[PDB]
Amino acid sequence: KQQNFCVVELLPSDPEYNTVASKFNQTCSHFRIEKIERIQNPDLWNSYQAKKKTMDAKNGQTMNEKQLFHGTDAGSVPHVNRNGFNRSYAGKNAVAYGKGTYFAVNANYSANDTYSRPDANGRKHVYYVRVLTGIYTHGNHSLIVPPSKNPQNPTDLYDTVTDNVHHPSLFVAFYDYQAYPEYLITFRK
Ligand SMILES: O=c1[nH]c(CS[C@H]2CC[C@H](O)CC2)nc2cc(OCC3CC3)cc(F)c12
Repeated sequence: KQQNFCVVELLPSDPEYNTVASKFNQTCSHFRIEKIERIQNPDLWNSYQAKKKTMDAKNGQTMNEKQLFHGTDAGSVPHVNRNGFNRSYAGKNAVAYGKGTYFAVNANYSANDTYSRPDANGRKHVYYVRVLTGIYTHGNHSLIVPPSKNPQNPTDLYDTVTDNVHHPSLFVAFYDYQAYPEYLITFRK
């Protein structure tokens, strides 16, 4: 309920560092990583996994989880560490595809100064998030919850909406506890 948390700094010699860095560096090799931190919020983690369980019973053969990037301002880090991507933080996200939290497949998307806004020290922030993309469709700005999969059973909704169903670039999650901010990357130009 209180959703307290811990910030563990990974040594660059830690395997975990090599993995997160490896993925980041697919599109952001010209940037300079200063630290990667793991975020441990047991309440949030339990909450996240609770949803993952009920989604893994519904979507049959679908791989519901993805690891996607999300940039934000220095001044949002404590709110996200504690609360995740709850409903108040979606008021500060684009509406082009709906009113939820936006997650990019590639780290260069998030590495934009609109999203990973450089701080007073010129340091930029991008989370490497676990997100339940599940079953998804094309999106639009007017949405506040995802569209109905079945018009004949419209209380069963899509999990997320994307820019492009067959070749996605970003994903929009609308529900609380549908993403876990596992890793935080800190870097400069
Ligand atoms: O990484 C992202 N972070 C974010 C959060 S921005 C953050 C900036 C400081 C503010 O206080 C909180 C909100 N939004 C995004 C949106 C995206 O798509 C928006 C266009 C398709 C319409 C793609 C992205 F990669 C991202």
